[PDB]
Amino acid sequence: PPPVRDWPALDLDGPEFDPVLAELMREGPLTRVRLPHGEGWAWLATRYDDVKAITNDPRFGRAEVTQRQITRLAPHFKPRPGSLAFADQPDHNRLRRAVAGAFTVGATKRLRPRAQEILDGLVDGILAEGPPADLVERVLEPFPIAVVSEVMGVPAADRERVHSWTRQIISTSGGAEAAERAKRGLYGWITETVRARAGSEGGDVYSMLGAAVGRGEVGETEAVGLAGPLQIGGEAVTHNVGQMLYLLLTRRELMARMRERPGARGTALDELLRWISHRTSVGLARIALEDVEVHGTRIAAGEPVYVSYLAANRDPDVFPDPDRIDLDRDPNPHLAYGNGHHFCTGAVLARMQTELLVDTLLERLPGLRLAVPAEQVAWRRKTMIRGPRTLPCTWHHHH
Amino acid sequence: PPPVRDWPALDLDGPEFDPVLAELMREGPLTRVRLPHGEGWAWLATRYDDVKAITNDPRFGRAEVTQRQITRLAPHFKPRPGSLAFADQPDHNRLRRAVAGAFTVGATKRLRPRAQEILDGLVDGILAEGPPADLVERVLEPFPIAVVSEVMGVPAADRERVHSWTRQIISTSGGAEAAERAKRGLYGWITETVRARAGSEGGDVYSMLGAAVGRGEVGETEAVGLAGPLQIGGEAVTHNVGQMLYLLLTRRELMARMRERPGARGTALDELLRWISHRTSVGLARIALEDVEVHGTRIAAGEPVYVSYLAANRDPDVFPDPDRIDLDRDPNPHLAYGNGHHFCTGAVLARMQTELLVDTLLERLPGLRLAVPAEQVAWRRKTMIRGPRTLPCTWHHHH
Ligand code: HEM
Ligand code: HEM
Ligand SMILES: Oc1cc(O)c2c(O)cc(O)c(O)c2c1
Ligand SMILES: Oc1cc(O)c2c(O)cc(O)c(O)c2c1
Ligand SMILES: Oc1cc(O)c2c(O)cc(O)c(O)c2c1
Ligand SMILES: Oc1cc(O)c2c(O)cc(O)c(O)c2c1
Repeated sequence: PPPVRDWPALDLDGPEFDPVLAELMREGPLTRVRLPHGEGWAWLATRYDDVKAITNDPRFGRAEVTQRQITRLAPHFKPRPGSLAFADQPDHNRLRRAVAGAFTVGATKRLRPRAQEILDGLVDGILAEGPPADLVERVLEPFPIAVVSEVMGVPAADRERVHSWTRQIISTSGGAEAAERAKRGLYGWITETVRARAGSEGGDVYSMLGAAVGRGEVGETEAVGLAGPLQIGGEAVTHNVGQMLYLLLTRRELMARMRERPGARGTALDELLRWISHRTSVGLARIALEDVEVHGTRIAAGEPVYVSYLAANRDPDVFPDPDRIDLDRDPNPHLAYGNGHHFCTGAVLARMQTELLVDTLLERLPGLRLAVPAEQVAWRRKTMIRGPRTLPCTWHHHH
Repeated sequence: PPPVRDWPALDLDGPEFDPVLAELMREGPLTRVRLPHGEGWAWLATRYDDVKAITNDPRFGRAEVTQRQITRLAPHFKPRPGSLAFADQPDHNRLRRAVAGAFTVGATKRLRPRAQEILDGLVDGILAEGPPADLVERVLEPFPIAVVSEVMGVPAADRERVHSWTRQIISTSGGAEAAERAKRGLYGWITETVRARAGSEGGDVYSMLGAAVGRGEVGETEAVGLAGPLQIGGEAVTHNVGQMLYLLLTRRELMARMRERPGARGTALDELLRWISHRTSVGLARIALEDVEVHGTRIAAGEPVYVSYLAANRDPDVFPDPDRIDLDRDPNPHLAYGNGHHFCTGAVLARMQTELLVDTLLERLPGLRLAVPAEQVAWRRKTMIRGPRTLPCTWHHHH
């Protein structure tokens, strides 16, 4: 049994891969780690095959972590009822039916036109005002909030409120209770809205979920836990796309490539998803229910195991020159959105948003580039999801 | 003619009546003043009868002011086309018809129910969080803007954007170049919104304006000047009511009076409007069109003339014991909203908003009191409209 490994929190002002995670990947296909909080240590799969396996083997459960105190990254751990993250079959499957409808390819394709309009409105704004604009605050943050509020079914009279609440994405940590405050309201709002819509025939989430509730498909107690994440999910697109524009803005070569292929940015966008370190460490562990051996390691039942999709995505035996950014990279089977039934509920929704963002920004902000040195862009700290806090930009205007 | 009097802008942290305006009021009915900017001096009428007459006489025009550089309180003066303020018959009339229908008594009543729910939501918020709350930022600031964006007809997904921009009201000012930024965005949005809605039946201001534009009744170029003031006109409510409450929170007698007369606060709200010095100095002057003589004084054609509704409102001959906040006051024909064709377009809307705030706040926040000593409440400086910048309050919460 390899020694336990201390794994601190990252303090790097950039997209660089975690130096301490680089270590463990070299230590062996399975390691034991001690995160900033919680008690004890946990296993960590680092290899692609191992990662893809664990994540899809019924032998490991998520439900059992709620009932414990496995070492984690977050200081606090209070799992809500109904969260897809900690639901196992047949529960994970049940809860999913009350919301997955509005997250399908077809529902995303149906949503695309409206989304493009919202994005274009935010773009008109920065364009009317003139050249110096913080893209994060003016486009990356609000755009995802707005599109998702469409998917969720947020009523008109409450667009501003839910927008403002959700805008508790924080500048980084601009408030401990100041964020609990926003969640407090939002969650009171959601529980109510689900009560209303007891049995409405709506394709939007807040109706489907409502109906399912008033029909015992998913009675209350599971509302917030099921809808909270989705309603707040947009923030994930804000950071990730934030990282992509940063790379584009500081690596002129990539920007070039991206501008040269309108209509064929697919592989480039997938190469960015693979390379970028979306999370700071590892989260959402799994519990080894009935004693198992992983890649030659013995994992006794009851012991927690973390998987690193970031590490997996740099698997030498799966992605040659894994550290190099390709953009044209062949099939590219990255695990950015996870693997299994816990696969990202918003994978497709998030991908369509990323596309509009990259396409609209390159089309409508010519001469786009950092308004200040890269070194001046601060990065989020003490957060699960990595990303730039701002992205000051300039672009051509008038002589 | 009387000597030219220098009337500086003043820094008064409280609702006190402008002292220099007090000196000017006893110096006689028609004095001459020199405001901080512009060129030369201007006539100033202080008597009720003179103020009402001058304000209703066709021999005084507003348009001509747009061509001159009359002494003024504002550092820069750049009148926009389509402005009711500076439009004379028939333009003023033509402009008003295109938007006035949304500010009628009947329209306000129809709006009332919805305004109440908006206010109740904001109040739910502070009640949920607990006592310490700055009434200005949490209620008086957002309430007016929200109701006015309903009256104006802002989408919903755009509301959050309009408000953010509209906040070019800030606190005294957060920046000049920044203010001319927020409106660069807001006025671009207004222009575009109006262009769309070319053919619209809508009751909205934007919609009605767009139909008038398309019909060439008040075509483009005039849109921003006409709608701009209305879209941002809500702050007038934010600051006037801020003064009302400040008086209630610092003068027990007043508070007890208002709390003991629910359903009959009518004369008390009017007395506040009369007493409260809503703006600093005087603002929109008129040009003498055909040489006139007022209250004995001869004003040569071409000379500018300012009137003071605040001074008119303290006329001993019309309001015995003028400086005493009486309430219960008989007719009380105060001119807080001006008089004549330029009468406040939003008089009724503002009044309805004021009735809801006072009523809802007194009812929903039992024991409402300042959380800090009065002297800690800071006041707006270098600003046309007067008012408290914040109102930290507390109220009965728990055992
Ligand atoms: C491109 C940005 C995004 C990335 C990279 C991403 C990535 C991921 C990953 C890796 C997981 C699985 C974690 C695990 O099980 O260990 C996940 C789960 C999830 N994501 Fe995302 N996500 C993104 C955007 C979103 C958005 C916009 C939403 C909401 C509309 C969302 C909702 C969810 C939910 C609800 C889960 C839990 C699924 C379950 O376990 O049943 N994600 N995401
Ligand atoms: C209780 C708060 C308010 C007070 C005390 C007030 C007072 C006044 C006064 C005294 C005038 C005349 C200025 C002059 O000619 O010297 C005026 C004009 C005007 N006000 Fe207000 N107002 C208030 C709220 C509002 C609101 C909320 C709006 C927007 C819906 C608004 C829109 C206007 C417009 C457009 C004019 C110019 C009218 C014209 O010349 O045709 N006001 N107001
Ligand atoms: O709706 C929530 C979302 C979260 O991310 C939460 C969290 O991270 C920690 C908690 O203690 C919570 O209670 C959380 C609640
Ligand atoms: O509701 C969640 C959405 C996500 O995208 C998550 C994620 O990407 C990684 C996690 O460890 C999570 O716990 C996530 C939870
Ligand atoms: O609310 C305002 C918006 C403007 O664009 C203004 C302006 O351009 C010139 C003025 O003198 C103003 O007083 C203006 C006031
Ligand atoms: O265009 C204006 C709108 C207002 O609400 C005004 C006001 O409230 C007070 C004034 O002295 C004004 O001069 C005002 C002018």
